[PDB]
Amino acid sequence: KVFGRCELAAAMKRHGLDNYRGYSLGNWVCAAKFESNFNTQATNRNTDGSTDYGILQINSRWWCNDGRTPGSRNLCNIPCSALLSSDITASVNCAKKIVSDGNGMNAWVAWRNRCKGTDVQAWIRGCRL
Repeated sequence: KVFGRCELAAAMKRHGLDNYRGYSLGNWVCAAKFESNFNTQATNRNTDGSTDYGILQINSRWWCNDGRTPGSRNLCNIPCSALLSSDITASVNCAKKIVSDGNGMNAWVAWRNRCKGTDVQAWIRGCRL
């Protein structure tokens, strides 16, 4: 599914990512925007042979199992294909462990390079309240 901006902010809020580990909702929406363009089905291979999956481009190296990534830790105890669902529950549950692993949202290099430092609340503008 390709999420609308406000629609994904809604889902993310309801699934508890707003202020999760100190990161406001605009931060999570901005990172989904530049990781996946709000598309749950987005998959992108990395140069180390692991692949990134879904709305927040969660890596098969540490977090989810895809079978084709030697060394895979699968710390979210999940198949990577489950991160591609219409319902973002699993991607958010896994994201909560990644933001907590020590480097915050710097784990998302798209968030670190684009979003971090910027006006991220622009990403929840006009959205219902």
